[PDB]
Amino acid sequence: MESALDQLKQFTTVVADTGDFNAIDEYKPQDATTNPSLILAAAQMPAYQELVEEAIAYGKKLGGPQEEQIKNAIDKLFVLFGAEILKKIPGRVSTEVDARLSFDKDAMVARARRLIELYKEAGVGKDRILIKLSSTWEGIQAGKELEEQHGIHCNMTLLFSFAQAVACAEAGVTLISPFVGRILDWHVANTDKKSYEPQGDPGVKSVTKIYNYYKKFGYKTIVMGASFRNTGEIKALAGCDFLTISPKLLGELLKDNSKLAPALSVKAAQTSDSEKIHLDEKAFRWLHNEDQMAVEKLSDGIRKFAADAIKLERMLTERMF
Amino acid sequence: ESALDQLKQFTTVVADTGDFNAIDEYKPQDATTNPSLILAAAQMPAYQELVEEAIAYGKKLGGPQEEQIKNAIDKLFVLFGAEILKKIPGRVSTEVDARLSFDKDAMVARARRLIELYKEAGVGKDRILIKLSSTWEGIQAGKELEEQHGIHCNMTLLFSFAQAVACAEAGVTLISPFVGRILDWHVANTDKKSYEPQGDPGVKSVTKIYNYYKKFGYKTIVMGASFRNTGEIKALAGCDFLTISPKLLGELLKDNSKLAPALSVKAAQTSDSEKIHLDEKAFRWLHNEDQMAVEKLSDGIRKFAADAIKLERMLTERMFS
Ligand SMILES: O=S([O-])[O-]
Ligand SMILES: O=S([O-])[O-]
Repeated sequence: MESALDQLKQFTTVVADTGDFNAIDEYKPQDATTNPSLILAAAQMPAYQELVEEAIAYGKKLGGPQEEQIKNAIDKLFVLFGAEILKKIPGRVSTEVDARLSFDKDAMVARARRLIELYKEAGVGKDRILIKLSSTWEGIQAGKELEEQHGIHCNMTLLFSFAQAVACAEAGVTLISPFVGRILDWHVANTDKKSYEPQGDPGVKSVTKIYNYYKKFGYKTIVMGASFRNTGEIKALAGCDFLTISPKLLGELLKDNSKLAPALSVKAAQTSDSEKIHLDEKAFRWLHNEDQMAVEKLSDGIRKFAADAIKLERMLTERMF
Repeated sequence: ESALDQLKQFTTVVADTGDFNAIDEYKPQDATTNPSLILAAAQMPAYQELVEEAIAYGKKLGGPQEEQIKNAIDKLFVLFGAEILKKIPGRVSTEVDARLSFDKDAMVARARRLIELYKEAGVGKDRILIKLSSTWEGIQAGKELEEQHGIHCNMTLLFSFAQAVACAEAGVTLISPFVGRILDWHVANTDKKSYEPQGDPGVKSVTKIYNYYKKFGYKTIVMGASFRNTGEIKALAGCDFLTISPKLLGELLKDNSKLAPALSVKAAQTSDSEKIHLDEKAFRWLHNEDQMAVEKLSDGIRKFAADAIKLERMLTERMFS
């Protein structure tokens, strides 16, 4: 008698969505993911103050104006959590670039390369890292550049529209994190339907559509559903390549013993009604704009993560100067 | 003396409509049309002669249906524009298909085609303002049209300060910052459902833009557009131009309350702000910081595209079996 979590692993690679690395091992995941918000929350926990202190000391030691010291400390902090996480898992860890760079391709490429150098400085090879980038047109092209010119593997996040998914596939990025929960959020707030059956959940439908397109046309980019509101959405996506889940929902799955069966499959994808398209910049911007939810959620997701960066740098600034 | 006549002493009045048979009633200087107003006008019995002419025009040019329908809709836009000019002493704004909002080159070309059609109808480009969505691409399209072809543009769907700055640096002839749709967003997204004139978020937006423009000496004409009540309009007295619907113009004519200008070049000199420059990436970032603007620009584009599609359908149904 296996838990829903153990069954899910038979059809999908499980990933833990958190910076709270002490809570990861209980769920024995393959990979783990962090983001500006998760790092901010973890950096505020007593259990991880030594990391914050080490980040602060690193920035101070290198010296320079506040801007320089803060950049060194916050990037070092992101890397320290990443390194501790890698010690708890056999796979990769995702680390996100400051969201304030989302519309600056060259800055994201540089920041991504910088994070990789810091990991190396910490004794971690790039093969165990996934750099997360906002899926704006600039972010996707940054990903294509990182992959093709530097062998730096990326995780394209805040992916809501089909246009973003297509752009990422064409970019040849290592992995994508199409959101589920925030899509449900939008529909509940912007439509008369406040509740859905698992397979009818708009976020579930989005990942399903993206998964089928990718598998049908043979794109190698890994599909990892992300952001969940309930276990129903997660179960409805079993069969998906990867799924990153919060410790809370992972706990629910570990306690649940009902039977699970995959809803997604490569074979079912090959017979789907997907139609291959190609998007240059202007085609992408138009198609993305046709998806109101995606426009608003990508935009808000960027503002929120930037706010988490600002808040984290403030917390550091008040302890460094 | 009516509020309308008082307003004219501080601001140049513009009529927002395609219903030219009565567009000289409030003696406006300029006139503005958009995909929605043309669609509405084209369905009016009084203007069927123009529609039939547009239809006959597209057919004579030949080519596939898609080409005849395009030449017909463009001919129609120009036909209305030409009729409006016979009734007013100023300019008339004609908008480019919103479906081209992210295609700089296509907007430039379509604008040149419209100017060519006007020339055929015996209208010089001096009587014309080509309306373009204020996306980065639309703004650069306006810049190219002004500098390379001497074609004057009216940048519309302008919601954020970032768009305003971008238009100013592009040196476009005129901008149409919105007021009413900004109120709409705040009413729907905040707890405050009513605002006194100077507190109206749409009024504040145009005020910020006007003061910035006049303070730093930009020549771009500021024309407040989109109004929900006369309170917003009066609160912007002093603005270079104001385009108002025939309905609200009637209300101003019937209103006999005393009006005082709220905006002036002199006062703008002491307004609080620093001059900034925006390259593409800086623009995209600053624009994204304005949630209301991101959402309204995006939706405004979808809405006008929907109007173009509905107008094309109406024509195809009358041009082909
Ligand atoms: O990413 S949170 O919205 O699930
Ligand atoms: O443009 S209409 O929403 O005032």
